[PDB]
Amino acid sequence: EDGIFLVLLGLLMALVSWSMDYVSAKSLQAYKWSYAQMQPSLPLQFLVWVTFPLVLILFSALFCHLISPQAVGSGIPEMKTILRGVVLKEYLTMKAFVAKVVALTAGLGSGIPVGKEGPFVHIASICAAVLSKFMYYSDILTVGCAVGVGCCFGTPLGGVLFSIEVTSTYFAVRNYWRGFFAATFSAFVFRVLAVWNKDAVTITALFRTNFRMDFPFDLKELPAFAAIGICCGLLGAVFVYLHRQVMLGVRKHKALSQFLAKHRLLYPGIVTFVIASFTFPPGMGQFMAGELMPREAISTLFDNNTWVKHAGDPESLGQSAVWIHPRVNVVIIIFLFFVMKFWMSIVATTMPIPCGGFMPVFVLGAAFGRLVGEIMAMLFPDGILFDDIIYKILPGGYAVIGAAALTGAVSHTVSTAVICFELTGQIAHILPMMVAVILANMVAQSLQPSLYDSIIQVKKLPYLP
Amino acid sequence: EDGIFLVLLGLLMALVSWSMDYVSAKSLQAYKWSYAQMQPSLPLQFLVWVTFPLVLILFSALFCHLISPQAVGSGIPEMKTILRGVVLKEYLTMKAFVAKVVALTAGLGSGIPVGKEGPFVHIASICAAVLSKFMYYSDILTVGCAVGVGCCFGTPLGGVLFSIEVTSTYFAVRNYWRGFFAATFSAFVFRVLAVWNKDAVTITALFRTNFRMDFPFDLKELPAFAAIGICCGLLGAVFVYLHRQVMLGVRKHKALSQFLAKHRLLYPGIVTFVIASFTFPPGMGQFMAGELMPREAISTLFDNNTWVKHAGDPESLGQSAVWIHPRVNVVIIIFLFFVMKFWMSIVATTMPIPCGGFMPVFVLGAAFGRLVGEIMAMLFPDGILFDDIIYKILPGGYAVIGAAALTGAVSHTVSTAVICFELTGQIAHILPMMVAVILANMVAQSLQPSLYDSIIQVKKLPYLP
Ligand SMILES: [Cl-]
Ligand SMILES: [Cl-]
Ligand SMILES: [Cl-]
Ligand SMILES: [Cl-]
Repeated sequence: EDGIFLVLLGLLMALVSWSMDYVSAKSLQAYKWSYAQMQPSLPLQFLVWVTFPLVLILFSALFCHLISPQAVGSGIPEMKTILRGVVLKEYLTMKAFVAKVVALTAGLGSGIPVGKEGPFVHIASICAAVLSKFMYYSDILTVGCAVGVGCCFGTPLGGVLFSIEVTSTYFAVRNYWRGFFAATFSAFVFRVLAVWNKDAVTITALFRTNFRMDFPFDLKELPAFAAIGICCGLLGAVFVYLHRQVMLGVRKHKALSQFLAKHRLLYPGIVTFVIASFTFPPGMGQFMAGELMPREAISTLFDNNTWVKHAGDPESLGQSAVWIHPRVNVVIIIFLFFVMKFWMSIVATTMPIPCGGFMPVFVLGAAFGRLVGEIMAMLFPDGILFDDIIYKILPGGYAVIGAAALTGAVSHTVSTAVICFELTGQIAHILPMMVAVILANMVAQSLQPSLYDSIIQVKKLPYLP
Repeated sequence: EDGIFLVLLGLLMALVSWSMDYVSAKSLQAYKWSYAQMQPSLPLQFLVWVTFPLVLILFSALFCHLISPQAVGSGIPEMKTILRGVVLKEYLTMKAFVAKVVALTAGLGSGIPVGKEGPFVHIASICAAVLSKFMYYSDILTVGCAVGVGCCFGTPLGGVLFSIEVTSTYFAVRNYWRGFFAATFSAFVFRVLAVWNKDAVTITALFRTNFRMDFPFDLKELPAFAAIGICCGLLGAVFVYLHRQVMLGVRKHKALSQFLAKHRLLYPGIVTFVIASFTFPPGMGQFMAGELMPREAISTLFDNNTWVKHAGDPESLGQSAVWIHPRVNVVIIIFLFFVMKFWMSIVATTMPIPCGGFMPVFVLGAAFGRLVGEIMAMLFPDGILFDDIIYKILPGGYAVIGAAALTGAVSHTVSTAVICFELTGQIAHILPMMVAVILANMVAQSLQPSLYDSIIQVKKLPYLP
C-alpha cells in the first residue's frame, strides 16, 4: 500500500506547490502593474505601494484567525515536538491545511518577507497524516518533511537530509528510502509542470545561475569564503537572539501586551505598513533596491556581473541595474539592503500569519555574500592569468556561499548547503559552501540555540528533552 | 576529544588517498611508455602489454597472503557484519591496513578492473578503529565509511549518505553530524593537495564534465533516460547473479577446487593473463578501445562530442579518437567494449586481491549509457530550435545517467546518484539521474540481492538477520 500512499502524497504536494507559485506570481504582476500605472503622481504611487500589501497581510492574518489559529507560524516547532513523542493532535487536521494554504498564498503575493519552505513542511505533514487516516507519526511526519521541502522548490536531497536533522536520537533507515522516493517523485512533477506551463523549456534548477565552471575561484580567495562562514555564524546568532527578544517583548511587556491582546490585527497592520513605507522606491527604496521582490533579490544577487565595474551604462545589467544608484557606490546600496532587510525580516516572522525564516535569511545571506565579493573586486582588479586569458573575481559565488552559511547558522543545519546548490543548478562551489556552513554552525551553536529551539522554548511547547 | 579524532581521521585518510593516486598514476605512465617504446615489434608489444600487469597482480595477491589474508576483497561485507553486532575483530587490525594499502596500490596501477572505493571504506574503517584504540564499533565504523568514500574521490555527500544505507535498522543522528564534518574536511584536503601538486589549478570535480548547462535535454528524450534506468536494473541483476555463480563454481566444483586450493596464485595469474590478452590493441583491443585505462574510459565516455557524427578527421576528438575505428561504426565498438568488459569485471572481482565493483560497474554503466545516446543521435539528427539556435542530442548525458543507474542496481543504493554528480561537477541531469536510479533499484531489488549481500551469503558470514 506504500506505493499508493507515497505516490499520492508526492503528487498532491507537487500540485499544491505549483498552484501556489502560479497564484503568487499573478499577485506580484498585478502589484507592479498597478504601481506603474500611477507613475506620474507620487501620492498614488504611495497608495498602491502600501495598500496592496496591507490588504494581503490582513487577509492572511484574518483568514487564519477564522479557520484555524494553529496555522500561524512555521509549523516546524510543533512538528519537532510531535516527533519527540508528544502528539499535538490539533496541528494535523484538515482545518489547518486549508487555513495554511490559503493564507500563505496571500502572504507570499504581498512582497513582505514571508518564507515558503517552513509552511510546506507543515502542509506536507498534514497531507501525509490525512491520507494515512483516510486509507505512527514518526514515519508519517518524516516522509512528510522530505516531500514538503522537495516539492517546495524542486530540491530532493535537501528534503531527505532535512528529514534526518529534524529527528531526535535515532532515524529509521526505512524512512530514508520512503522519503527519498517520494521527494524525488514530487520534485520531478513540480518541474515538469513548469515546462508544461511555458516557464522553463526543460527541467531546470529553480534559480539557475551562470558562473564560469572554469577556474571559478583561486585558492587565494578561500580566506574570504572562510570569513563569510564565521561572520554568518555571528550574524545568525544575532538574528536568533533578536527574534527571541521581539517575541518576548510583545507577549510580556507590561502595557504593550494589554493593548495588542484586545485589538487583534493591529500588529499585522502596523508591521506591514512600516515595511512598505520604507521600501517605497521614491523614498528609501532607491537606496535599498526596494523595487525587488524576494525572488528578484535572489536572481540579481546571484548574478555573474561585477557591479562595482559596470560603469558607463547601467542598463547593460538588465534587471540588476536596480542596484546601481547614480550617486551611491553599489557597496553602500548592498549594505543598506542587508541592514534594513535584517530587521524587517525579524519582525515580519513574528506576525500572526503563515510564515518562515528560511527564505528571508537566505536573501540576507546572499546580500552579505555580495558585499564581501564586490569589495574584493575592488582590491584585486587585475585578475589571474591562466591558459593565456585573464580570470577575475566573480562575486556571485560569494552570494551563493553567504546564503548557505547564514541559513545554516540560523537553523543549525548543514542541509542548507544542499538546498542552496540544488536551487542554483551549479556545483562549482560545493566544497567552500560546505566548509563555510560548517564554520557557521560551529560558531552559531556556541552562542545561541537554533531558531526553532528558541521558538519551542518561548512558546513553552511540551518538548521532551 | 572528538575534534582531535575526527580531524586526524579525516586528514590521514586524505593523505593515504592522495599518495595512492600519485603512485598509481606513475605506474600507468610507466606502462604506456614502456609499451610505446616497443612500437616496431608486435612480440615485444605483447610482452609488455601482458607482463606488466601480471607482475602487479601477482605481487598484490602474494603480498596479502604474506601479510594479512583478511585484506582480500572489498571489506564492505565484513564491515556490514560488524555493524549488525558481530565483531569480526581480525578485520580491524593494523596488519590489514598495511596489506590493503600496499596491495591495492599495486593492483590499481595494473589497468585490470580493480576498484578503489570499496577498499577505502575498509581502510578508513581500520584507521578509525586504530585511532580510537590508541587514544563502540557502530560509531567508529559509521564515521569511517563516510570518510572512506569522501577521501577516495572528493565526494562528501556520497560518503555521508553511504554511511546510512550500510546500517541495519536505526541510524544515530550524532553520526550524521560527525561523518559529515570529517568527510567534508577530508575531501577538501584531498582536492587542495591536487592543486598544490599542479594537477587541478583550482579545487575541482575529479572527472569534470563540460555539458551545455543550457537546454541540456528535451522532455522528448526522458523516455530514454527511463529506459536506461530499467535496463540497468536488469543488467545489474545479471551482473550479481553471474558473480555469485563464478564464486560458487571456483569453491565447489568437484575438481577445480582441488587444483586451485593447492596451487595458489594460479587463479590471479590466469585471470590477469586473459584480460590482458584480449585487450592488447593490435588484437581485439582495437575493437574495444583497449588502450584506455579505467579513468580514461570514464573521461572519454563522459565526453561532450557526438561520435557517430565526427567524420573526416577523428583526431579532432583528441583522446576520444580511440573509439573511432576506420572500419567499424562507433556503436559497435561501444557495444563490444561493454560486453567484453562486463565479463572481465565480474571475473576480476573474484581474484584474491584488494578490490571492489564500484568503479568497474560505473564504467560499464557509462558505456551502456553512451550506447543509448549515440544511437538516438542517429535517429533525431535535426535537433531542436530554441532562441534561434539548434540544440542536438548530447550523449555524454546518457553516460552519466547509465553510470549512476547501473551502479545503483548492483549495490542497491541511491547514494550512487550523488557520488556520480559530485564526480562530474555538473548537476544539469539531477532529476533524471535520480529517477533512473530509483527505477534501476525497483527492478534489481525484485530480482537479486545486493552484490554485497550475495557475498555475505556465499562466504557464510555471521550476519544477523
Ligand atoms: Cl516560526
Ligand atoms: Cl521559509
Ligand atoms: Cl568484494
Ligand atoms: Cl570500487
